[PDB]
Amino acid sequence: DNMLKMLSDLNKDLEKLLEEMEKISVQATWMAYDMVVMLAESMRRLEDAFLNCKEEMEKNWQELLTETK
Amino acid sequence: NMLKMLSDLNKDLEKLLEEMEKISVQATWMAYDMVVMTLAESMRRLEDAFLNCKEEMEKNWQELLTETK
Repeated sequence: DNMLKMLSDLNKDLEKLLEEMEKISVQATWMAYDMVVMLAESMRRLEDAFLNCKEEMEKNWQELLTETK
Repeated sequence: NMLKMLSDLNKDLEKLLEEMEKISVQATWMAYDMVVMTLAESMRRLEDAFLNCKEEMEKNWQELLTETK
């Protein structure tokens, strides 16, 4: 049916979200690891940026929960 | 005292990775639970909520790239 078509679309969109988060994960990890091996201030800026991004994502997620409730 | 700074960066990176892990697992089950249990509309709402969330995260990520120079 048009079933395989609908699945296809939910799949691609879920995948795009998962891939976006995958990219952030890998990039954020190397920003941190590169810093500690390659200072006080840059560590502070990066770690505040991590917390800011995490808080924004948590708000994005509450927004999604609302759109789909 | 380098151990303390690392500890703080590790914790904050961890909090970001853990947030994305939670979103990943929850978004995956929202998708899979729908295709097994107004299907058309609910699928549309969810997949567009995924695209919206992915786009917001990409903007959050550009914000971080800017803050960290």
